[PDB]
Amino acid sequence: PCGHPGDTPFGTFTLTGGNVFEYGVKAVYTCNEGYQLLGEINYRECDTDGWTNDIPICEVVKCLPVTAPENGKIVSSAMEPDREYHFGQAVRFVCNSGYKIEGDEEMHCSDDGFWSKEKPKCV
Repeated sequence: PCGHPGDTPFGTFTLTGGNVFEYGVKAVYTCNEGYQLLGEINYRECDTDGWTNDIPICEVVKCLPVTAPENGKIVSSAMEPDREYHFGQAVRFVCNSGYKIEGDEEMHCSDDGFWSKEKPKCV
């Protein structure tokens, strides 16, 4: 009777209350592995007027732009002209002339919005 709130490519949505698009049901959106919700609103509630809220914002998980190790640099500097570090992206690093990497050379962006590998050193 409400219809269908919408569905997000970024994530998923679930229906709480009636498990359908009936009156009184809350379409609670939930992001997927690699996405996070943006904003406080995560749900749409079907009132007699229809769905109250709109489709919430689900943004892709971005991991903060790593600078570089001390005696090294980033390998994954290019990929896009936009280049945000989204989930799935592996930031690989390379050490300069005469330096060897202390940790591992690659770091992935996980759903946590945090880097999976630690920033390695070049010593």
